Amino acid sequence: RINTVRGPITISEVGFTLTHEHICGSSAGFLRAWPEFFGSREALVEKAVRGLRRARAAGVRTIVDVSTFDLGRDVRLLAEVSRAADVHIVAATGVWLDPPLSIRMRSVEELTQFFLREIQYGIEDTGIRAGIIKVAITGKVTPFQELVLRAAARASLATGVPVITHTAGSQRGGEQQAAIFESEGLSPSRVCIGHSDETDDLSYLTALAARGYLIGLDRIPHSAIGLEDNASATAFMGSRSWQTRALLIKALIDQGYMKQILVSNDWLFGISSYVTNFMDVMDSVNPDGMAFIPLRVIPFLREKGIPQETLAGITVTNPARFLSPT
Amino acid sequence: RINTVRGPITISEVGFTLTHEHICGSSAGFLRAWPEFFGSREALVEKAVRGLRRARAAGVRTIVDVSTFDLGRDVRLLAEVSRAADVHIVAATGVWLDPPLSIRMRSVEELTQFFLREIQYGIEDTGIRAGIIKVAITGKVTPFQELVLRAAARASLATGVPVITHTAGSQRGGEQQAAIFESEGLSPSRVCIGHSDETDDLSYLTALAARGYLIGLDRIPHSASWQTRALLIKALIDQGYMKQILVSNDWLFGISSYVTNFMDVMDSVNPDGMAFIPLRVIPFLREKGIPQETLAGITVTNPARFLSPTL
Ligand SMILES: [Cl-]
Ligand SMILES: [Cl-]
Repeated sequence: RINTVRGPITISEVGFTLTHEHICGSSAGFLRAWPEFFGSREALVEKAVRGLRRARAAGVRTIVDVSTFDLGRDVRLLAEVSRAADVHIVAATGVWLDPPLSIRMRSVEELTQFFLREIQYGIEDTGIRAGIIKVAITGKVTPFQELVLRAAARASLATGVPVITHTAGSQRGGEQQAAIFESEGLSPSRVCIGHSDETDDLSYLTALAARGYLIGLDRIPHSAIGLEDNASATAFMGSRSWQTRALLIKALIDQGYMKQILVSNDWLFGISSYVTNFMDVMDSVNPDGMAFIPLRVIPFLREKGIPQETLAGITVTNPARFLSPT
Repeated sequence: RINTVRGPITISEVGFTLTHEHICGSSAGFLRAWPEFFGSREALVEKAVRGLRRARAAGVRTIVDVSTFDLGRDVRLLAEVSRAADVHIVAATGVWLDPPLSIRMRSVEELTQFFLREIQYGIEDTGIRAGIIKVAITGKVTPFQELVLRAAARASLATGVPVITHTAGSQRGGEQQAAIFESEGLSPSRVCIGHSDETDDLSYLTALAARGYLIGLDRIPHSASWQTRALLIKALIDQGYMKQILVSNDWLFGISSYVTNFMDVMDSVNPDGMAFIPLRVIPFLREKGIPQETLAGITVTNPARFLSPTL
């Protein structure tokens, strides 16, 4: 069974899944300390409920919120929004790119114990258990990031929950992450190399898929095309069109790796970890929010000739296989 | 009146005050996410209550917990420990040395609003209002630290609450901070230049004191000698600056922001904890001939004048 912020669900209940999302991108404790940065907590909840309900109308049944402790994960927020939108949310453990000292001073053994607490016992005092481990790296894996990857591998092996990654500031990092994961004996079928739609290097994508990794083509709506005079948008969202990202889905299908593909928007309903009012910039690029995948990318791939049951396999079957602990 | 984690108190209730302390040195949300790092939340509470009760029995009536959001300040922990030990605790706003992105991406105007929120409205959803602003800087003030210092001055100017600082990685640095504070129009009498016992340059400290800054001699037991640091108190008294001295331990009862089990190292060096100032430093100064009344001025009068909001 798969643990969600409302409790455990069966594989049949997962449905159409977005595998790389967030309710809010923040920092530990920040939403509780300065909710007015988001207007108010109540406003953020309203926005996320409206957005998740729109995604639900368009067919979404589950999202994976990959927010870690250091990205400000507030599981009580996740649960409130999941319940009011009536959309399943899987919560994450792990470490993103902004660990505070209390995290980045820890050893691999200590990190392993922290992840196991959040998966096996619960997050904070809530009893809500994580269903995925998120890890993020920078171009060249730092010593501390290698400790995070090894601890993630150890926690996945103990619990069966999967690991999802991404690399910042580099269009490729999967080969370096995969080498660490395999040195710990982790099966590639437990790992999603996230944000792989940041590159057009098909050789790199196919070789990872061929080893059994999941390929997260999961920032599809992120494009600053038309926002050239806004340098902060270009840096965060890139200069490649959503179509260019989506066609990587077609390319991996066409090479026989339909079962290795996971798709998402990498959206959120508030963000404080970047420049002020960046939420408004993202919203102006993609008014559809989390509904971008079902409403625009799916029809786009159908128009290019991909059969509907292959798309159903990518959006339903693959994420259920990935999330189910094994 | 002075805001504490149990509400406002009058100056006369403040009493003997330790001006630079912590209950827990951590990171935002960490005690809530991994209480087992400290054994348990219950174990940290019991340790802190015992330690504060020991300090109270040695004469302490108030501590200033200078822990900021990014040092893991948990005002509900502070309120629980304050009530159990019957020691007043003043909580802090500001920014320490480990701001997360949601803080260090912010402008001076945004940081000002955040500090004002914590002073004027309350911390998180608790209604507990900060009574001091803490700012930490490193050797050569960074552009971000300068924004923090200016936001601190602006919040102080709007509320009357004082500012305490310190420079990590150097034995001086007060002049850098003073220049920024004065450029904002902040009175030196609202500012304590903390960790000033880390230098032996007596002429540097005397010059700051003559400009009206408070001098925080507040890491005395971290000589790991403490007597030499404590003689700086007598030296500043002899220069005529008794009214400008604040003394403390810079102690805590748990710490996760450094190496694992550093708390055990600290406890082995200073088993007196927060009672080190009243049990060791005060008798040392009296034995060196400082009158009782001068010691009461430093430990009672100066902190109340500093903490009392003064616009
Ligand atoms: Cl992320
Ligand atoms: Cl501090």
